[PDB]
Amino acid sequence: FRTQKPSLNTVNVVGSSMGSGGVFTIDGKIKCVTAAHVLTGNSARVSGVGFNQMLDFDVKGDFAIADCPNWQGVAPKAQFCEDGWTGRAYWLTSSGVEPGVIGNGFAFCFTACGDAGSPVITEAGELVGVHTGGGIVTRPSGQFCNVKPIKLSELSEFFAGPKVPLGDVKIGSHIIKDTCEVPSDLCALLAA
Repeated sequence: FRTQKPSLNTVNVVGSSMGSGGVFTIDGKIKCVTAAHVLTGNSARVSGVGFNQMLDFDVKGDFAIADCPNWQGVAPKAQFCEDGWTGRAYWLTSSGVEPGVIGNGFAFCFTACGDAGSPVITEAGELVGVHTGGGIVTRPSGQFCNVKPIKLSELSEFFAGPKVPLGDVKIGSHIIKDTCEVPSDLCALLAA
């Protein structure tokens, strides 16, 4: 459940501890987002492809955002996702992009969520928050939702493809197996 390569806008973030982050163009400005607890006060060394620099961050709860105008790399356009948004989401971790879903008052990732500071973005490219603390997603307001197990039938709601028997596919403990029929794309993802 992880791409081979991290996205080009994924960064390492090192302050008082070890984290990662992401770079986006938000209201016309290039910003870096990460987890506030990894900073040395509000400062960290941020590094990625073609970039290595100290940044100072605006902190709200465990959410942190910095202007980074010297960033010359990939900085996809993003706005914060709409309040109440639910759907498929993506964790941008230092070792690759990992799928999951955001539902009402919870998140679920198919794998571990990366370092603290991993951006969580929606299927339309909007920023949900960053992974902190298996774990929590902290939104730009500093409020959070916990990563929780999910019923297999609920997870199905986020996937397409005709219903197929789940058959012998093994599913981890963070999926509550309450059905044995699932949309084909979810079956295929789980079996990969």
